[PDB]
Amino acid sequence: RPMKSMSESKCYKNRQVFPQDTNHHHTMFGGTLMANIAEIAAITAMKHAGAQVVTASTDSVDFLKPIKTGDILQYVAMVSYAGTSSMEVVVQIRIDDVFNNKHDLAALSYLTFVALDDEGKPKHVPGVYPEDDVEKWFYDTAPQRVERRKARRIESKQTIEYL
Amino acid sequence: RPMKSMSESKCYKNRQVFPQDTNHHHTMFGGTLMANIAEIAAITAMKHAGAQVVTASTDSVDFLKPIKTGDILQYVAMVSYAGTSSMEVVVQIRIDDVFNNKHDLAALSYLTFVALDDEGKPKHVPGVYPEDDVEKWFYDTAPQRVERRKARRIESKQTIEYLAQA
Amino acid sequence: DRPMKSMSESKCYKNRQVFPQDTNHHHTMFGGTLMANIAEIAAITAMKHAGAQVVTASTDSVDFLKPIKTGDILQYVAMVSYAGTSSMEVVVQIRIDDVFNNKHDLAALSYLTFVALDDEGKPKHVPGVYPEDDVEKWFYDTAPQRVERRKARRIESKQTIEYLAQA
Amino acid sequence: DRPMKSMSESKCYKNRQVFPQDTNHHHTMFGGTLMANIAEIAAITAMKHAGAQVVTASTDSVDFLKPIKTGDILQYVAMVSYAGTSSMEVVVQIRIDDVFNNKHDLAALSYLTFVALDDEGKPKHVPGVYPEDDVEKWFYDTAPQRVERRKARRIESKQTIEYLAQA
Amino acid sequence: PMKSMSESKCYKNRQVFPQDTNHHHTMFGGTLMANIAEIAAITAMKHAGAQVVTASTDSVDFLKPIKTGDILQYVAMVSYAGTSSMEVVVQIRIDDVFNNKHDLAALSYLTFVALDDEGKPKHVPGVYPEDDVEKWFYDTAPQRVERRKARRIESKQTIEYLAQ
Amino acid sequence: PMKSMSESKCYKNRQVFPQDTNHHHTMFGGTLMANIAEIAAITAMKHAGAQVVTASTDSVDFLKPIKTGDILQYVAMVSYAGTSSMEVVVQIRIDDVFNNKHDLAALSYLTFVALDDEGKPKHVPGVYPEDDVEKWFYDTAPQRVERRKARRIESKQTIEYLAQ
Repeated sequence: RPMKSMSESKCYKNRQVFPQDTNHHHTMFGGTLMANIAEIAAITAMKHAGAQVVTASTDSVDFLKPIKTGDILQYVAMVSYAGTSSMEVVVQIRIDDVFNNKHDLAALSYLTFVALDDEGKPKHVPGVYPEDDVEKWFYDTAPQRVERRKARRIESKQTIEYL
Repeated sequence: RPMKSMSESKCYKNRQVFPQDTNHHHTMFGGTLMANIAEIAAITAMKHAGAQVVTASTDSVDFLKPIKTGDILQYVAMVSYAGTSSMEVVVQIRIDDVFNNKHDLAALSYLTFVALDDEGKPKHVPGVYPEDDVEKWFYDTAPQRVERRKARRIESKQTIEYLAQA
Repeated sequence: DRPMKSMSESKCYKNRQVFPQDTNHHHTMFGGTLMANIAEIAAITAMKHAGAQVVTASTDSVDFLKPIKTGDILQYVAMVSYAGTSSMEVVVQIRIDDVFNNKHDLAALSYLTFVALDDEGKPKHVPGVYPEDDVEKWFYDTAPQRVERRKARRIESKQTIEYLAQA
Repeated sequence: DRPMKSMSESKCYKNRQVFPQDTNHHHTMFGGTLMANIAEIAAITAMKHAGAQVVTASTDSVDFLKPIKTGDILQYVAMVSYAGTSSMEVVVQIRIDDVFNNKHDLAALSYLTFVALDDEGKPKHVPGVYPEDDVEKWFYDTAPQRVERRKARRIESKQTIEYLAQA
Repeated sequence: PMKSMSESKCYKNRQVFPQDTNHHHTMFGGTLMANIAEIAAITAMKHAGAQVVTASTDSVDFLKPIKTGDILQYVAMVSYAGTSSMEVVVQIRIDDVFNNKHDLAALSYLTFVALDDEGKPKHVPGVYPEDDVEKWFYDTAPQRVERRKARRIESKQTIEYLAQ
Repeated sequence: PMKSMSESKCYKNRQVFPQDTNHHHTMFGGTLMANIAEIAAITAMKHAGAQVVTASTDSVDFLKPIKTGDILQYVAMVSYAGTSSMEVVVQIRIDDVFNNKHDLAALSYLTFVALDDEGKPKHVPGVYPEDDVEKWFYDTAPQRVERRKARRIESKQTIEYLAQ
């Protein structure tokens, strides 16, 4: 019922790609990218929920452009869907070319968080609303992802129990 | 048409959960788990392809049970589906209780890799087959995941194109 | 400095949670980790502003004002507060972000100086800088005294170097 | 006698690729990084065998047999090759794995000693160990001489400590 | 109670590995400053004989670029001792082992406060120089201390202004 | 041509932080071994006046467990100089600043080979002790070196057995 804009809890992270973050080929390790994604996303989720949160799942990570040593990265995270106690966080990862001022989308990720109280049970969260067109796009496309995620949870119980 | 068992390229990783891998709650940071997952899965994909690989996508990571400091983790990675040039890798993450000989499934992840030749174009990979019941389960359930992953890639393209315009 | 940029144009952010690895024995953030992050974010702001590769000439100061504990959420904000011919003062604010009551407290404050370099590695001219809001105004207005101070300190350092060189 | 465990039962694996951060300037793996990974995998194997918390008593040796380059894929295999009353010798084999030609070469070899501890921090009896194949048999058969040298080295180490306490 | 600058003098020899560098094959500054902070904290603990906290980094001057595979020697000592506070100076040298050379690659000044168990400021011993370089750092300390006190005052003004 | 054990002696003071510890608040053995390798490699380079490679870790003895917040002092020196090879001994002490005490927490012996530009074995200067402790490591070194060479034979047998 109480609502927050997607911008209210929007978090940023600017990082330079150092040799330690890459492979022998000068390409950023996917694991490192995902670690950063998880960090920034968790912070956005805490901001939105105004509470501690736990990562329920990584719903996807798409690697669109290779990231090279010395690149400057901008991570942008915001909530695109608010369930009863849960939040979908969308993270955009862009390559920032400072010499000719271009921004290129290098990766895209969706994660799901659950808000938890002192006691550790699911806490209700505020809803969310977009204010500009990009925000509007992620918001409008949230339902498809939520449906698909539910089906995939079904399949996961089948698999876990088989094991 | 050349084939490999899921066992042939199966890779293991045993790690203990140390304070540096944890958050304020003593729980393992999700990012660290995902980094290790990516690492072990890439190696499995290389073994199978007998070639260099690139991560196309993380199809999912399900966090099923929380992991505490001092837990012993076993990551198992194997190929569950082999397309023409692509591989689905499944990673099981288990908590190994050595005091009570149990393994409990703590996380489950699916990633997609593309094999590349020296020039960097997509390379054909061998097909894959299961030998035991668990391998059989992951192998049999792979097609559903592949169909859904294709639909999701279509929508992802829609989103990318939209951000390109806007 | 005739071409100009606002302090906002090159403003960089960094949101990070304080994990055990970032701490020391006392649950406090190690100063070194803080300074490493500060260096990274400031270097990026300087690159954005200069539109060129940069080198860190000096860390002019880091003031630790409020202790930072594990589980705190930090927000690093970096921006250019002064632009010489080829050099830039970057100011970094480090705030403790309380998400439970939506407050911010300034935990640390840092000033660094960068030089822009062209492909030869020679000093490159940079755009000047101007403030748009009151905080930006504060740092911009107080920058000249810090710059004067940095220029004196450059001399003192060259000397410590020669004195140690002879002996 | 006592309960026994096969060398295979507590066998632990670790597959890791050699990335720039794990390297020295030469593009060769840093010895320290290798020893860290070795110690890590070895402790887990020892824990599995003892079914208890363990402490590292000593690294008995690390032999660097083949240089390791960036992009090499390593397989660490760890197993208990000797079990004393409360102690375990763990042997770690480090192999370079070549996917292109499907061959394995022994790049390093290490022997460590662990002591099992119960909740009190007292030495706990551990199960004995037995081999099932030729490789396991080899490390098992060659264990006594190594255990002997570790013991002598414990003696002289005592000598060194006592000498240094005096001076 | 007094101590010489040498009594608490600490050393640290470290090699510059790829993980410590930037894209330029040059040492990442942040890493340098982390090492500086660490060794300085140790020297401060030895002088104070107590727990310390970093009050400020007063300066870090990057004088020569540092490369991968270079060997660094960090030297830290107390150059000024106030009532409860200590200035630590850190010299960072590139140690050329092929022909016994030392080149000063970086120079840093940090200020620490000693804290007793209550977490309150603890009195520390004063300090005295014994050789020419120790004397140099000692004698030139007052300018740095005055600078530090003024800068703390201005930091308080900034905190006040940012609060509103 | 000769060098004293002190000439190439290297120091390292480091504090034990949570990230360097296992679950019991105790320092991870692996981290210790990494630091030992680093400092020993530097000492070997100074003595040899050349690039070096680690041939073997001859031993690491953990004598005292190391806890969070402890200050460690690593001391490395050459205790033996062969034709092209060097034994380096590393002492790891716990530095108590409250009681001006040093307790030996760990002890390690390593072997290095000096390499020329192309990576062929290079002759190194010999080594000599000047005080009693240096003399002790020097005098006890030959027995350890014989042990190392023998262990190379045993390793040779093991590698060849694995080849079949």
